[PDB]
Amino acid sequence: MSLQRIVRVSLEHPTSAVCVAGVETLVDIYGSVPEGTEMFEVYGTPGVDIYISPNMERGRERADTRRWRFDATLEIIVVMNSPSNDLNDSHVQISYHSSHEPLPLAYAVLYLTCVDISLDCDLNCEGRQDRNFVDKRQWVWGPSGYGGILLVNCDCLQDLEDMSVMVLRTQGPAALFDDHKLVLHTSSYDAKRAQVFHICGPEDVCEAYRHVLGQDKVSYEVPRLHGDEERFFVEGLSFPDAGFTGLISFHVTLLDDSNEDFSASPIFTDTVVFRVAPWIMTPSTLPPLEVYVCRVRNNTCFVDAVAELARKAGCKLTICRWIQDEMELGYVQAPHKTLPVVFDSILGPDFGYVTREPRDDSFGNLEVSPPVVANGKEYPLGRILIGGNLPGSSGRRVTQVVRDFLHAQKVQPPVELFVDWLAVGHVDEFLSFVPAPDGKGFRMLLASPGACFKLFQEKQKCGHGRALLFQGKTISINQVLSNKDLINYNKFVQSCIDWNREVLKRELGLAECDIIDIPQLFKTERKKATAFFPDLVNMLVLGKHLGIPKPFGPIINGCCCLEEKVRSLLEPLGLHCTFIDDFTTNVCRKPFSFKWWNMVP
Amino acid sequence: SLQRIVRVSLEHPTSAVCVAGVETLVDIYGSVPEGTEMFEVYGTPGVDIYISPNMERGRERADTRRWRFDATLEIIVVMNSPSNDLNDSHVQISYHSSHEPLPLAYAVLYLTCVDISLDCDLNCEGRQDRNFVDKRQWVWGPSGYGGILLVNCDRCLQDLEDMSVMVLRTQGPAALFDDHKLVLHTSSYDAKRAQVFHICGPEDVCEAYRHVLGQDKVSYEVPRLHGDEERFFVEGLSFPDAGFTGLISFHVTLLDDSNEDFSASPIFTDTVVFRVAPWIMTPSTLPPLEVYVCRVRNNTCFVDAVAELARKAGCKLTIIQDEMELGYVQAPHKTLPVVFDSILGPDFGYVTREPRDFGNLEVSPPVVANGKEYPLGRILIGGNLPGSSGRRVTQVVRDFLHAQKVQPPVELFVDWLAVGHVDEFLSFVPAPDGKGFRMLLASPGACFKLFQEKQKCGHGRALLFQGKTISINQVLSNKDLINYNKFVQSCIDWNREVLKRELGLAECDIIDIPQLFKTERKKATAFFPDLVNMLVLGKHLGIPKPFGPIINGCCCLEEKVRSLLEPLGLHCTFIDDFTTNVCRKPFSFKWWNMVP
Repeated sequence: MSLQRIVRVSLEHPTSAVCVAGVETLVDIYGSVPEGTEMFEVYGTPGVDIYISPNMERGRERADTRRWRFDATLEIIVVMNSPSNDLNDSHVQISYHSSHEPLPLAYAVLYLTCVDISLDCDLNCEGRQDRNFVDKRQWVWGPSGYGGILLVNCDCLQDLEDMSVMVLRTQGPAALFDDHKLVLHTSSYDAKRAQVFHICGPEDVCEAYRHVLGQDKVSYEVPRLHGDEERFFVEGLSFPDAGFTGLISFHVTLLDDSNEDFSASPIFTDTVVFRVAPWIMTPSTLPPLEVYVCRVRNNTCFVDAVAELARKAGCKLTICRWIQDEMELGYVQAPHKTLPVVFDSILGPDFGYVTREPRDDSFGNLEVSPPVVANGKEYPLGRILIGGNLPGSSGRRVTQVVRDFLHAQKVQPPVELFVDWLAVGHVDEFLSFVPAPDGKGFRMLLASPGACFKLFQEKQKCGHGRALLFQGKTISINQVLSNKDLINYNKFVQSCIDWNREVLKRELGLAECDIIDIPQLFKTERKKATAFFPDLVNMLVLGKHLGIPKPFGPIINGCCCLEEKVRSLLEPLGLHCTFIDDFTTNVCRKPFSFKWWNMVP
Repeated sequence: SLQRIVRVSLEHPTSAVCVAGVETLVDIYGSVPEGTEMFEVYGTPGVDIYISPNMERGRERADTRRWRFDATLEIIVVMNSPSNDLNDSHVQISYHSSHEPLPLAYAVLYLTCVDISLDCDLNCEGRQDRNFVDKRQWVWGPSGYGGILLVNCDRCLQDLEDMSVMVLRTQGPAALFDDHKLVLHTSSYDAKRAQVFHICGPEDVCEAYRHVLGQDKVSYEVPRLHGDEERFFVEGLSFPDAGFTGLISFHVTLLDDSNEDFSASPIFTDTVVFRVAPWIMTPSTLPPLEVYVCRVRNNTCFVDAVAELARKAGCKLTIIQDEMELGYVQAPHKTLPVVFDSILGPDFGYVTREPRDFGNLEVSPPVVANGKEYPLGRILIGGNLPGSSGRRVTQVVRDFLHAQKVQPPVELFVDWLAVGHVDEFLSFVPAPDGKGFRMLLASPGACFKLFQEKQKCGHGRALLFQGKTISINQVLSNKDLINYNKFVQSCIDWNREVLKRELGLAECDIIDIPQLFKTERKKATAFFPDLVNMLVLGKHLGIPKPFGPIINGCCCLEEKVRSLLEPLGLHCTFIDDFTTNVCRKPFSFKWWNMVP
């Protein structure tokens, strides 16, 4: 649209120039006009649209139908929308006229060769930005955005189904391209984070893709081995980190090098912009696909129970140093493919890998919230939850490189949580998310010593104060309620959880009606918190199915009081509760229906 | 919006610390009494108690009525004033039944109020009325706010005039602070790019400023050595680069560590956010302050002429321009000129970047283009052709300039030149009408036209280089010279179109200065002294004297450039350089008001 190029003509000899199919050319004179010039005419061959326009005013007016009065502020604009078949097969002639001489005072001839040069990719502009207004040099976020998407499989076999396509259309006379260079280039910065293979030869061969744009390879002269269309495959090599915005740009430049005694000069430049697909976490509220477990010779009942739960949930089960402590499952998305990526600090053919080593703990310190709205901002991919450490602590629970990575994804702005009060220190010990039909589409389950205190008091006042826990050393409800140290420590734990409750309500925009307090007691090991009875909140969420650790609570009228309380709290929301014996894992999930490129961060 | 939950027990009194601003939700830990139907809430003077449904907003006073018991009701406690002694305030929740006259049970919460606030200069004079300022955010634009942090050196006698102040107000009972920690902290990332010195003792002493937040020092327990106010001085250590957004954050955290058998727990956190002041270039259209020259045993007339020009322009003269640029960093309390390299230090900062293995850099006056507004102008970088082996501008410098983010740069085509500087063909002069300036471009076509006009007027035999000499006719009839200058004109036309597009310039904003060229080694050098490569001191212009044709006793090229530049109020002086850097005043526009 806005591209225009100046080409000057000489009265003493013809000029010859190359023009691009889209770009319009300003045709001015190099030197004085004839002596008594008062008027001028412009003529052109079929296919060269000529227009007159004041240089101050917008709007074009046709030129080849009238003799115009000479004005220095008038611009002649030439457009060739169609490429040329032979060099200089079109021309323009400016004739200068006086009111006295019948014949023209002087001719100025400009022969033109039209070439069509275009570098394009998959811009992902279905219904987001009305095309023909897409600045190819930009990548725009939001539902009104556009731009190329680039995936990253690992941070030379047949694995190009994840690479992005890049088409270089160069339609023009062949002879022109033994005089003019076509340089595909990229910055030294972008070269270290992505590579480009040009296909040269049969498409079926695996080594026909030549490594043309690499780590030190920042420029490459493109040979037109396939006529007027060359194909490149772009492979992303780095995820966005603290020092990488995620944008990768490639340019094509046409270089006039015809003048042997002069220097080469640019004629045209086209650009495509790829953004690296961020790594997105999957909350518990998403549908599962494959559960991954690691078992031993004695853990043969937990696996049977989790397999039964996966069967009832439609999910599939696979068996396999921990898959839930040193390993996280997320996904990268692109219009043509969604690839699950593992983050580490084997499990599938369609699986990518990413890792960051510290520059100098466990991944239970990382969770993710369902989509929320808070502080006016909308988080349609949810927010990451990072259990940090208290200011001034010696040990660090999450390395700085992982924090930088998660913040550089920026599609799930993280929230720090207080977990130093726990023995292990995982957020799943006190926090969970389950699907709910009404409300915000889910419920946030928080461990609550206060809820268990209230329930035990209610059961004691109902005469069942002597019911025993750990029935299937046992302890009664009365002995727990009368243990002053236990109750006071659980009040402290309740306040610790209240801090996180307020933080989560503020940052996730949650209301009290969105929270459910699961009764859960704790004890001290060692000056930190561990579960008194098996942690009910640290459950497994497979859609509407819940694998809840069996608490072995008091037995009243032949039913576990804690199991029945958790049923009373969770079943009216459509979930089916299963209590798994773990006293005697990771889930891969489906991507969000919301596309991350539609988000405006 | 901050709120903190504190639970009370029916069997024993609870005790808590509350922050002056924050409101506390007071709930019960455990069941309510047996036949509870109503409740009352009472508090000491200075403890505002409110009742509110947990689903609905809006508070209602609490200590004037007996309410019906509802689990969804929240009791909110506010203590806007600090306490003098521990637990000098208290709240009492009494539970009532319609049968027992006396309350069923009391729940007592003793409260001690402390006031903790970490503040800096938020720069919110008339942009945001400070009641909506999120201290955890730094917002660009004319409706923005946030702390500014300057950088004096990017590679302790009296250099605290450039550091930013940071006040920690901690007003409360002294005993409280032998049980609770005050931790001032920052990330390991930000710690490597800024430092913080706590002042402890007399202001006149040089070693009273203790290095408390450093490169590996990411946390520091603050002693209340001055009562209820501690002072810290923050010094920025790094400019924004490709891997640094320029934001530095410091937090204060109150840690309850009273429970010996339990773990420490957070109570309150406050934050201040500093942004590093970007490095801003100064275009030729800004008023000069001090010209800097480097001389030799010869060239004593050029220096005298430059001194006369500086004198007539009000500027000062002191005794380069390559591998060295002069810009400025700005903050509401100080503007410091910073030199970027690849005499002394009176109010002068320093920055350098070594490659990972400056005539090529200029800057435009403020412009508007493509809908965007560039009130600090745009940087102009003469780059290299894509297929060229050598690089004229290193990648680290490009990353630095793009990270400054306040003058988005524009690449220019300069490989056709022998040296390759943008000032060889490009200049900016102030103009009264139109926009704030005119863009001077070297034009072989203009000189061709002028020589043709002078030849048709009979003066075709006037000789250049008179005061080796060549006539107008010999130049016009030199076919190789004219063709090469046409090529040079097209090379400059490429840059003209790029500049018009990226700077939003019109043809009426451009002036073509007649300038011929010749070939040194396949590249371009000035035929006669380059007229466009001039010195701009306000309305005064030091133009390299062209030894062109003399017609009627006056140089036709000098008179042509006068005809072109004097009707704009400029005064032209032609200095003999055939036989420098300028420090300028900052933009009136403040960079923090820009929205990039």
